[PDB]
Amino acid sequence: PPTEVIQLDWWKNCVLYQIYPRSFKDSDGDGIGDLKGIISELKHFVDAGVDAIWMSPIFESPMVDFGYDISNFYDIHYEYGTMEDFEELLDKAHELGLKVLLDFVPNHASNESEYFIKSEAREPGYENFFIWADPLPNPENPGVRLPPSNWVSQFGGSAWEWSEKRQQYYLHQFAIQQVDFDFRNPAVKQEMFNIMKFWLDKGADGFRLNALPYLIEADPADHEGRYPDDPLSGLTQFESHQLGYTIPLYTKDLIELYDVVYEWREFLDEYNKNHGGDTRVVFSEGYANVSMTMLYYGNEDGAIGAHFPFNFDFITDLSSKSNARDFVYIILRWLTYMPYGGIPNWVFGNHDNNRMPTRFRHDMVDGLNIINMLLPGVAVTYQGEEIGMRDGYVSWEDTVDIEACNRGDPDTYHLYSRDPARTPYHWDNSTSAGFSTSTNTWLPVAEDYQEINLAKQKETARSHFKNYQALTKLRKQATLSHGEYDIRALSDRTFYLVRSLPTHDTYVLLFNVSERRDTVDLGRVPHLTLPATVYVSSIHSARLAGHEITSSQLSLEAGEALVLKAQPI
Amino acid sequence: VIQLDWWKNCVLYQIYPRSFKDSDGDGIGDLKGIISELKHFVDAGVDAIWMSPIFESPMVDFGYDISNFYDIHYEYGTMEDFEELLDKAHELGLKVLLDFVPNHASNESEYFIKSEAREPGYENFFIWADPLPNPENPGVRLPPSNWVSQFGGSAWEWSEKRQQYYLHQFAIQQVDFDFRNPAVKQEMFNIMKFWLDKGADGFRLNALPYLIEADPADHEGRYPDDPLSGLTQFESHQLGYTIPLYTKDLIELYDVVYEWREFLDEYNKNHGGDTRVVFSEGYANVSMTMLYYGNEDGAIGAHFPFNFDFITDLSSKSNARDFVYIILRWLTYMPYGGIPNWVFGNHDNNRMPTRFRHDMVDGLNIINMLLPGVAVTYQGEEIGMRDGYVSWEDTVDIEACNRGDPDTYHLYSRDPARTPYHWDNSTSAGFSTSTNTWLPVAEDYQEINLAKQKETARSHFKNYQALTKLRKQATLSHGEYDIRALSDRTFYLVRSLPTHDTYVLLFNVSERRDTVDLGRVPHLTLPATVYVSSIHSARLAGHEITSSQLSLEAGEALVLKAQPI
Ligand SMILES: OC[C@H]1O[C@@](CO)(O[C@H]2O[C@H](CO)[C@@H](O)[C@H](O)[C@H]2O)[C@@H](O)[C@@H]1O
Ligand SMILES: OC[C@H]1O[C@@](CO)(O[C@H]2O[C@H](CO)[C@@H](O)[C@H](O)[C@H]2O)[C@@H](O)[C@@H]1O
Ligand SMILES: [Ca+2]
Ligand SMILES: [Ca+2]
Ligand SMILES: [Mg+2]
Ligand SMILES: [Mg+2]
Ligand SMILES: [Mg+2]
Ligand SMILES: [Mg+2]
Repeated sequence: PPTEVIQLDWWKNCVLYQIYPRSFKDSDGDGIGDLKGIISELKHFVDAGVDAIWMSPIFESPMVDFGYDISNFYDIHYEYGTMEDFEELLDKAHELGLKVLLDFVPNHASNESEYFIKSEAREPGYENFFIWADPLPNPENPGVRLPPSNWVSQFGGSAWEWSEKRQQYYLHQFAIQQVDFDFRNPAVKQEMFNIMKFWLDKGADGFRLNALPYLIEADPADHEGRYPDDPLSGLTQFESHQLGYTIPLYTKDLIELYDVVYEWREFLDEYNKNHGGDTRVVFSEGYANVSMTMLYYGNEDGAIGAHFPFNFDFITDLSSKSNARDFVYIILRWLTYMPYGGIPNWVFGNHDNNRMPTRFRHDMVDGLNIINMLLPGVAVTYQGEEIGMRDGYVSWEDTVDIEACNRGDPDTYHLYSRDPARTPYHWDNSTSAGFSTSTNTWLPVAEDYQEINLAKQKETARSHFKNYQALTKLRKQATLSHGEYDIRALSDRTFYLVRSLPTHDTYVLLFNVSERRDTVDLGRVPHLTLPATVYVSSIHSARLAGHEITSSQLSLEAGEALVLKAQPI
Repeated sequence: VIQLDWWKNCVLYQIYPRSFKDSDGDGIGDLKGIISELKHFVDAGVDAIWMSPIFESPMVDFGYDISNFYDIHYEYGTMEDFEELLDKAHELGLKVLLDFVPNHASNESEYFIKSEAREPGYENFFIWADPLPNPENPGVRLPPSNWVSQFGGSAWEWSEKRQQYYLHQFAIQQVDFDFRNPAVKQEMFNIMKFWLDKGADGFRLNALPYLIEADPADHEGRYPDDPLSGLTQFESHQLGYTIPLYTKDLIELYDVVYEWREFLDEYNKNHGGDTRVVFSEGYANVSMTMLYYGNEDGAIGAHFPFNFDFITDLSSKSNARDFVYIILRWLTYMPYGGIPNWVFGNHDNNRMPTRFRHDMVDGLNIINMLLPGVAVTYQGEEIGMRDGYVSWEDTVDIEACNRGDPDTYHLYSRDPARTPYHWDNSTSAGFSTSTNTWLPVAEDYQEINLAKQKETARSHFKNYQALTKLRKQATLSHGEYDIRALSDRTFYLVRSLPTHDTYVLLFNVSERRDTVDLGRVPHLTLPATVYVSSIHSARLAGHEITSSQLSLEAGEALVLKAQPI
């Protein structure tokens, strides 16, 4: 008979959906998505088979970086709604069985925060809240003010801004208006516990931890009392105001940042012990090399950090230039490097990167969602991947991403702009794809909404959405929660992923990631006994769900993906 | 289990002839030298040897600059010595491969002299191109393109006699054949046929990424500039200044290799006996490297391209997860049916124990022998030879002479990995009766020599013998593999095969002690017996491992023999 299995803790195999609240659902016609919008479509997550939602920032913000510049970490941004709307969202989401995670932005605060206003004024308790530094002594040319170091902002220009009021530079690794906290300040670290405790006390199930690689910079005590220059990249194409001019040796991935993360986890473990109910969790966001990335989980010496760091490998290391061997070899990187008992996770997109079908190909949407849902651990979905949304066209004139406005111009803005991945969600074929009742939206609705929208995918017989639902349904099967995984390339074109578990059904992904047809021998696929049944097929496959596979020779079209259901091992 | 063709699980040993054995006290290794020590391969459990170049050569690049592709270099001996070498090697059961250098000929070859003098049917044997006019001094002729030699400076050298530039991707004295000339491609089959007729069991194919460069026909009759790297540490004469877009890894090169395999398959069909093979040498990204095996349109190339990952991607800086991740690369990218191979060193790179650590020699030789497929050994790895010190004054490597100076030569020189083989503690470590060796003998030959290792109870060489012997087992020739990191410090590699003994490598690649749970290792039941251990291990061959908790010291490697799955 099929063996009994114990249910995993929710966070070990959740489908996690990232909401970009500004682009999800406008409830009031201002062209701006809001909490009442999210509340009205919470049923969408149940329908989709999502377990957990994480929202991009909803806290009081001047919106310079659309929420990542927070002026009050304890209240809701007025365009999105009120604290009461937030409490209603949690209550309704929890009533539906969903978990809700918030975007925690610990690195930096708005220059409109009381933190920064108090700090610029050298108020007791706040004077050393941020990184304040003197001009670099300029004995040659003493009438010329030099910044503390050559450090470059992620958004272009110096990371140092002169304060006329304080007569000192402050550090901003992001926008001039995003001021870096001093994470060597015990008062700063205590304020971070206070912010997390507040939202946990409201009933948040956890947090996405933003931009952790930038937390800590070089102590001038270690550099003869100056901020040390970052080494030069030596790349001819970058001048001193351009991101790439430096290698961030003193400004990114400092070992001390991880001690802050392990302190957060210690705080969270204590909170969970003292509140019970379902485990509250932290997922860390940082782009770094595999070694620095795995230190977020914990270290050799027994430190425990984030429940997991996000795996951005499907954003940074795979694309439409990748073959089946590339896919397998990148999937193996997380599984080879992850610490013993670490929980794997998979991310195909977010609000900072081109949409999944734009980075890959429109014909690859189903295969990519299948990989996400069938790999062991946690599937992460970015708003619109469940319906195969493409980047929207955004003109220079409609561009509002500070990164593009700062680093770019009319000819180069598209190199930097994150706006094409933030265009409003495609609910239906109504005005503005049902995002808003208005033709005025904060970013232009993508031109293809008549072809790519949720309502159409629910009506039509075969759709990206229906495939999404069938895969999130399959994750409730013991073979996907508890089963072994085997992954290998059959050719440069096609790989398999097999989930198997004695006495339970076997499930096999076959994915042709290439631009050409491929014929493979299913005899090489471990645990695949024929005949087998198509469980899911890409929307243009020759095979419909229910199709029986009887021959060992299988021809796949470019982009074609199948999930087969086979008799138990 | 069906017996494999010899090349599919051979131990292949690269001999550097100039540094192997001097039989005639001139400080220069020779064929009589190799003949005198053929029994060493049988003693070591080597199946096949491949020799670096032994053909007539001005020695500017110590034999990769060939003046006559059809006769032996006088310092190494005669055609008669070579025929005796094949004879005695075949008598001892050994296969013998030759270093084939198709990319280029010595400027002192008849091919070049004839080509340069424009002799009919040789005009287009090499790449000849016109100068460009000069912006900033009209009198100073500019080369056809910005292309950079692998040995530094322009890849274009002006011929006073021909009034044209010729292409050299290597030394000025190494002249790149035109592989779009069907007479050049015929001459290659003529050379391979000659040596195969002599009884060679195949070839190592030199420098294949550089075979073909952009046709000026495709660029409005000019040689297109390679793109600039835009790295400020490289000036216009230094390797790195360019990205070799038009000078390396051109898709056309692979068609030449598939033509060579077609020719060799025909040769093997018409002559029978044991399969004659080609193994290709090319440093390239993994995807371009896999095209040497063949392509998905059904082309068949080299029996294998060399896997250089333990040279290029792993070092003393690597942890156990890096070891596993890099070993997975070949096995993930290799075409179905392909034979995996593992290279730890060669005459172009720092020796295995210098690139890693002296306390990792046994573990690295275990990896080589226990992974599926072909173990490749470079002269000296069987006794753990370290790089020898070679002063600027003693440096003879044209790469170091051309790219380097007294302060920098050590960044470029391949001479430290070419110092004479350490046979014993006699004069010049038994390489020569002469104290004058073409390169200085490493200072540590009294501590590291084959005679010392044959007579001590535990040694690198005795470990090497124990591992080559293990490869006879079905578990290694035909078994599955499982590889995973237990920590940042320790990994395992398990070979298993139903009803045959299980063999487990545990390797601490770190500088610190590590305790691992052996219950995490698949297919491993305890008690298990130590088959091989690092010479510094507390555990001896025969020792029983009984606890599931195992402390491995820095660099410690155990091979366990455990019950069959
Ligand atoms: O291009 C965005 C830049 O910042 C990162 C850092 O991890 O993204 C996060 O943090 C920024 C500042 O708070 C936000 O602008 C961004 O939206 C957020 O996810 C990376 O994506 C990248 O390096
Ligand atoms: O540093 C040597 C340089 O050339 C390579 C090319 O594969 O090595 C082979 O070809 C050279 C020219 O014939 C020889 O000098 C060398 O000995 C030979 O093995 C690489 O090692 C490297 O790119
Ligand atoms: Ca910071
Ligand atoms: Ca060439
Ligand atoms: Mg609104
Ligand atoms: Mg970007
Ligand atoms: Mg001699
Ligand atoms: Mg070199």
